[PDB]
Amino acid sequence: MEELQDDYEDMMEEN
Repeated sequence: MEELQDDYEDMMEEN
């Protein structure tokens, strides 16, 4: 329900 899941912090963003 959040965006921020579990193989996630804000450095999956780019590719």
